[PDB]
Amino acid sequence: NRRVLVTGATGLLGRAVHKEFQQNNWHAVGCGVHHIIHDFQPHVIVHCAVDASGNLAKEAAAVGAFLIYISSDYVFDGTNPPYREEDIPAPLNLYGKTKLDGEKAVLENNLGAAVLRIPILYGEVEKLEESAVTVMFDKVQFSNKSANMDHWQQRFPTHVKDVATVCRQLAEKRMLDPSIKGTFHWSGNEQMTKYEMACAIADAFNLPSSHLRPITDSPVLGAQRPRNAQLDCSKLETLGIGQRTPFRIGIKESLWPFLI
Ligand SMILES: [Cl-]
Repeated sequence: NRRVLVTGATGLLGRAVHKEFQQNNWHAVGCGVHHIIHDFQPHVIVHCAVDASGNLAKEAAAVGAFLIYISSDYVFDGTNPPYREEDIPAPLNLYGKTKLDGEKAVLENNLGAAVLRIPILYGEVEKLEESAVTVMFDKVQFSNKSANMDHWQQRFPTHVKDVATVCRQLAEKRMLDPSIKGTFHWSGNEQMTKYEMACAIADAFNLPSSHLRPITDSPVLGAQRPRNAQLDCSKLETLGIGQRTPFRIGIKESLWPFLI
């Protein structure tokens, strides 16, 4: 009788996490929440999102639940990759600052909580817009118009199923190890720009890619972005935790229903 509560269970990552636990002998309940936490008494809470997060950390502490707060590589300035969990964060934008404030809010209100920083995600989306990787597909698929692709920012596309497996593995290790707490990193091992991802998508579905224009210049509009906020995963790898899907396989599985 192992119980897990997955917040944001309707989202891309939430659905993968909920299903990973459920298919591996866990009684999984998903939220699309203080009453649910008392009635279910979950052993583990996987939070997919600051005042609410900090309040959820208190609720988790009160029932003795292992809380996993999902965070981002955007907490780092991406000037000196790779980034260890012991490295000092320096968020360049509001997204990174909110995630870092979220982490602090959780770790300050729950001493046994874990933070899992992950990079750009993709998976079996219901809508192309659900992922910043999958939203590109129609620009790749249709060659009638030239399409500018970022070839400046270094990313590590990670399958939500990899993040889901790591969440379950971290939760299962914690069950027999109370030292499992603090900050953790998980990421795919393939360094790719949006242009390199578009190229990999084109090749996976045997599509023409000559209409794709790589933009190698630094951004000139919008919020400041980390060039290479690569996460090092030695911490989890030493613990025997991890799963990594090759992008060319993971993106084929994910985008197959949207091929026109
Ligand atoms: Cl923006």
